[PDB]
Amino acid sequence: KVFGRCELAAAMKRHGLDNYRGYSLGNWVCAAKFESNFNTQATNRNTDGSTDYGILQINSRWWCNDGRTPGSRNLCNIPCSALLSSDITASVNCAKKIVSDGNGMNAWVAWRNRCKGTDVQAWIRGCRL
Repeated sequence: KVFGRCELAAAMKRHGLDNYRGYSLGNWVCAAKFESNFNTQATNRNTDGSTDYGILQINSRWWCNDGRTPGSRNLCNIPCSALLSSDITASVNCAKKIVSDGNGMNAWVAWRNRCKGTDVQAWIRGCRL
């Protein structure tokens, strides 16, 4: 499923991401836009044997089990396939653990390269939240 910008914003706000760990909603919407372009089915295979899954491109090496990643840990305790559903609940809850893992939102490279330090409030424009 592909979310509309405000549709995703609402969903994220609903799952408690607005200001979570001090990160405004805009930050999360911006991260999702550049990590997967709002597509829940998005997947990107990495050259290290791991794969990023879902709307927030969560990595299989440490956060979810996809059964084909060497020396992988399953800290979020879920199959990576759950991160590819139309329901972002799984991704949000796992994301909540990642952002608290000691690097802030720097854990998401796309957020770091395209959202960090910008006016992320624009990503919430036109939204009736």
